[PDB]
Amino acid sequence: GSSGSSGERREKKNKIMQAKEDFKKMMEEAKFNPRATFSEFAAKHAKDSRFKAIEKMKDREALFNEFVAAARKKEKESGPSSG
Repeated sequence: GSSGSSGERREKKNKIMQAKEDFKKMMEEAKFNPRATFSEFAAKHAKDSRFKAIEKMKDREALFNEFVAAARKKEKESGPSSG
């Protein structure tokens, strides 16, 4: 089945952006395999201070789910944002 979040509550600070960046970027560099599970990935890159920034389980599962969702295949039925 599908999962994820819809409409989060950001604060009046540049904390989220910063983190999200280090996270999304940190993973992009790792170029890990989609076969692995979120749990493993988390622990694998848990020591990474930046990674620690993302505690909100939902946030991790979400950011990860999307990352792997695209990593495996790009030409798939997906279109959350137009841009």
